[PDB]
This record gives sequence, structure tokens and C-alpha cells, in this order.
Amino acid sequence: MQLSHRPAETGDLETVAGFPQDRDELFYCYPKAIWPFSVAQLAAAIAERRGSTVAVHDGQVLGFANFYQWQHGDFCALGNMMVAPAARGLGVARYLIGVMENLAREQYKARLMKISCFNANAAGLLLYTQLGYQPRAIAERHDPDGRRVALIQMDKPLE
Ligand SMILES: CC(=O)SCCNC(=O)CCNC(=O)[C@H](O)C(C)(C)COP(=O)(O)OP(=O)(O)OC[C@H]1O[C@@H](n2cnc3c(N)ncnc32)[C@H](O)[C@@H]1OP(=O)(O)O
Ligand SMILES: [Cl-]
Repeated sequence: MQLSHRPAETGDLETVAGFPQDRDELFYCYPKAIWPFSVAQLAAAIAERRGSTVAVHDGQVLGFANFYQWQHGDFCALGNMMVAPAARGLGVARYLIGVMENLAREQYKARLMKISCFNANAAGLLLYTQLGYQPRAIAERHDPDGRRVALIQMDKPLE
């Protein structure tokens, strides 16, 4: 998987808004969104966030991520991490997380990256563990059916 990256563009949003395959996946990567996902919901997140970036391979947009918190000299918090279903398990998220780590360091002078994953998202928890993130805290949250879930907050030093 040779991959490139660039800022997200308007024409990318239809494709990216197709990445979550079901209500669970949408909850995991964007818990304030409501199913079905739409370009309007994606565009609204982009407008409130920073660093919205796509990963591209062989002319296809395969991954998306951004920051929902940014604090210069301090940390960024990575969210909306989503990969095309036909392209999972090929390193897209690993590549994109590295690009976002570099952007945090270079543009934000961040010392730390924060992420939070819902307990049911095994793939996400294992992704960030593989990339050297460690768990710090667990917070109670609710899913769209009002059921109690656990949000696992993790972080990683950027040096
Ligand atoms: C902070 C957040 O935004 S959390 C939200 C994460 N997003 C979602 O859950 C939305 C739906 N899911 C997806 O988009 C994807 O499955 C992602 C983002 C979780 C993973 O993206 P991928 O590009 O498939 O992951 P990538 O291939 O880069 O794998 C990197 C690591 O993730 C983990 N991983 C990825 N998929 C799986 C899986 N199906 N089962 C177990 N571990 C997995 C492994 O640790 C893997 O490392 P390895 O292959 O060296 O063992
Ligand atoms: Cl998010």
C-alpha cells in the first residue's frame, strides 16, 4: 500500500461519508452524529475541527481523520478516523495516524496525542495499542439507544 495524503476537499465528502457501514461504526468514529451519516454531518464536523486529511491510494480516497481538540505546545485529540470498508486491514489507518502525529508535532507543537475509543470498538482499541498509545482513563457514556458504554481515553507522547 503506497499511500499519499492531502487536505480533504469537497468532492471527497461523498466518498468519506460512505465509510461507516452501520450505526456502530458511525458511533465509534463520530458519536455525536446520527444515522444515517450524511455529507452535511461530515461537513459540519470539518468546519468545527482542524486538520481534516485524506489518505489516497491508486486514485482512491481510502481514509479520513481530523483533530477535534488542538492546543498549541500541548496536545491534539484525533477523531473521525475512518477507512473505506473494501480497504481495511491494509495499513491505511496506521499511515494516516502517522501523518496526523507529524501534523500535531509540526503545526501544533504538540507533545502528546490523545484519542478516545468506545469499548465495543476492538479494532480501534487494538489499532491505537499497536501504535504505542496507552490507556489513561475510562468515562461513562451513552450510545444512541441510551445504553451505558465505556469510553477509553488513551494517549501517546510525541517527541
Ligand atoms: C479515535 C477514533 O476515531 S476511534 C474510531 C475508529 N474508527 C472506526 O471504528 C470506524 C470503522 N472502522 C474503521 O474505519 C477501521 O476498521 C479502523 C479505522 C478502526 C482501522 O483502520 P485500518 O486501515 O483497517 O487499520 P490498519 O490496517 O491501519 O491496522 C492498523 C492496526 O489496527 C488494528 N486493526 C485493524 N483492523 C483490525 C481488526 N479487524 N481486528 C483487530 N485489529 C485490527 C490492528 O492492531 C492493526 O495492526 P496490524 O495489522 O499491524 O496488526
Ligand atoms: Cl470524533
